[PDB]
Amino acid sequence: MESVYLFSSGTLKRKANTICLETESGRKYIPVENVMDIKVFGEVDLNKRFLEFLSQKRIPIHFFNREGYYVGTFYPREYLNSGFLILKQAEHYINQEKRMLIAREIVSRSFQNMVDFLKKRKVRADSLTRYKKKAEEASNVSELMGIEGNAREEYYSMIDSLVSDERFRIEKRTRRPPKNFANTLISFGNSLLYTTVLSLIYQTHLDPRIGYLHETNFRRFSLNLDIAELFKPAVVDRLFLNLVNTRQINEKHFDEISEGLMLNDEGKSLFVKNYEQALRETVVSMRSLIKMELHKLEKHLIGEQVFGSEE
Amino acid sequence: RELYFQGMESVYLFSSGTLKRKANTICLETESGRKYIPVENVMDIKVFGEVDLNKRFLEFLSQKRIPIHFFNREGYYVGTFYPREYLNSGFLILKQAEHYINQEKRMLIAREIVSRSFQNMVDFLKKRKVRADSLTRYKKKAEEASNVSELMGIEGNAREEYYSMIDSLVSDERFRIEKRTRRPPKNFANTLISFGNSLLYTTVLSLIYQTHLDPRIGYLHETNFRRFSLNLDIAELFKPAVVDRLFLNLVNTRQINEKHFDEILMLNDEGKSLFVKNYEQALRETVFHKKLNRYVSMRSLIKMELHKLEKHLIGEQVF
Repeated sequence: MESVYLFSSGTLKRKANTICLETESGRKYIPVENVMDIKVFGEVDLNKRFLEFLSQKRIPIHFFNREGYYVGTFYPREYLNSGFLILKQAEHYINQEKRMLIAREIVSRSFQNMVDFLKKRKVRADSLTRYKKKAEEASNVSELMGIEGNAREEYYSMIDSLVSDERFRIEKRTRRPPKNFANTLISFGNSLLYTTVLSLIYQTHLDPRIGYLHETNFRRFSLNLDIAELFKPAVVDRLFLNLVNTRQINEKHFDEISEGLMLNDEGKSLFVKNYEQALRETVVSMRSLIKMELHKLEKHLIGEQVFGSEE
Repeated sequence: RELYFQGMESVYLFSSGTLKRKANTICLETESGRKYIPVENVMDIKVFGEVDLNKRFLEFLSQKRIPIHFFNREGYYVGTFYPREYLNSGFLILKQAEHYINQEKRMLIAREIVSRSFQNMVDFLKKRKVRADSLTRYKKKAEEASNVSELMGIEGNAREEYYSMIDSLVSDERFRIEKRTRRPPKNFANTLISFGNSLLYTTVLSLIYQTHLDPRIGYLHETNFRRFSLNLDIAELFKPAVVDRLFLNLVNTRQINEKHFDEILMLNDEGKSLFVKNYEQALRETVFHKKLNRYVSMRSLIKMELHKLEKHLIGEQVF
């Protein structure tokens, strides 16, 4: 299935069966047949009937503001409903041991994906081992989240080595507004990935509001944040290195506005193009891989294909 | 001022118009007036009308961490706009799993369903001058059951006995229920009861989506690979007052009769429309509730029962 990006401003409405964007120039027609989700970077007006249409065609829509920051998602009514699996997803959260199992699995796979990302490029990863060891010794999920963060930070280091352009380095991790080039790209890519995983969760019986590594408070989607940790090297990080090495993205692609950096229309479309094609890549697609690990979680929640060992 | 409400607020918008951001507050622009909605105490917005909005308005709600839920004409839930981060939604899914996997807590909730279902059955029969005493044995069995599976069985059997008593109110025997089981016989009455029940199930479901409850976890019914359970549980309470009252009234006044059915056995489109309109009329019909000492619509009664479960789940006013 395909992911639709709208950078142009206009009005969203269903035409017959299709989505139409009416701009101040002309009409853009996008067919819904193959569409899994929509990402809106432009300024758009829409009505509820348009949302009802998206809901019936099972297409979520993600909204980004002009600075390129993710504001939120319209999540359609779930068409995949399973009492048992939802029950299992929740009892696996409220059970402290079961929750720890899943969370540790998430972290463990994140670390290995980081480590082979680095080894694939013939970079010595030899650190992160202390973070891996600190991860096994942890007694609770919260400490695990902090360890995962410090490991990612250290791994972002060992990345920058292999970026020539100095000033195009991560330095240290910046939010909320990215304070330089690298983080702007990394934050944007991560965002695209969060929404991607989110759209994919919608294609399963899982509820995106219950995560494991990231605590479930009901202030946000969690599960998509958890799963995204696995795929950050393969999608975002390879994209970042590939993009900055070929100099396809340059200083012309950032705007000094906003007390920090934004990614412009400019690099947004370029980023989106490369990012997307990164999702079609195959041994099965990257996007199918994300769905597969979601499936693997579901198999786990109901007792098939356990993580770790039977105790 | 008389009453006071403690917590944040759910804004229900039934009016059509345009949703817009002006001040640090938002407004609905219809023709004629502007309806101003202060956001300060609002945790979420539920839109039943036909509304226009843009991304700038969504950016505002996102900044205020206020999600907005969308519902269609009939009030069925289409979807929600969730901000990146939003105010605590009070979503009860974890509390629900917790009272399901604990057999004592599950029993307590299921026993509540059965208890009320039985009393509603008895009241319906006594209002119509029919003997309800046969049902007493099932009430006692329900009380002595220590397993939920046993409890669903007892409730079903009670229902079937109840249905046999309902048949004494039916003049035309072509329209008698005879026996209704888990696989109902093919005849006029069971075609109606099945149809009415399905409508009720959908009604309870859409109302649950307007709450903090998740419909996929039930209590009296096993939570299994079935799509929705909780709606089935709650519907057990309202089957007499909505479905059964409607069934009797329609077949005895011949509003529904043999001209409304086809063998390929199903209710034809005219028979469906007549039933649906009357059904939708039933949900608006008001009955006396002595506990509040007022009259409420049946839709409110269902709403209230859902809120009762909500309060039970969080420990406030446990059953």
